[PDB]
Amino acid sequence: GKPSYQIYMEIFETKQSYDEVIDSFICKQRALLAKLPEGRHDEETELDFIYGLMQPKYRESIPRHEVKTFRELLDRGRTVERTRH
Amino acid sequence: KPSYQIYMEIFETKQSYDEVIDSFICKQRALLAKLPEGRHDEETELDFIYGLMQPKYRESIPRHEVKTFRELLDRGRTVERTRH
Repeated sequence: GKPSYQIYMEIFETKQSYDEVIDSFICKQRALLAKLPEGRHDEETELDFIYGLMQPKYRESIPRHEVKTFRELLDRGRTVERTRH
Repeated sequence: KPSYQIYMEIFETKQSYDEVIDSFICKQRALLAKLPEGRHDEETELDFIYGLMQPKYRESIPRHEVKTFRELLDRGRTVERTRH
């Protein structure tokens, strides 16, 4: 297969692209996060991993400290995308 | 210190060419410790940084053969002593 350490390398090499939507990015990251050992990380941690990997428009507009879940994060990210076409 | 920036630093800080294992692990353990106490076990902290090492350490030290940083330092010193 593929060992935990290589997954972390993939997670942190998988940054959001300049035209990639938040729904796409979180799907991608959550799939990798699921290849990790079941029970290791809570959602707060999984959010910490990836928050800095989002594209700049989302980090400027969505303070990490205002989000507690992937649902809360997706909702604001879609909100971000729906205001600039 | 916001956990997500620490993680971004951890994985932005790969071991450089000719940087010895003590130098690299020092650096990372400093970052690993800025995280909330108790979040990660040592098995996880090794997984974080293991892929960040240079090829000679990974080529010679299988991740599955170390359980602690001390075991990692000891083999990493051995790798460096093979060329001294």
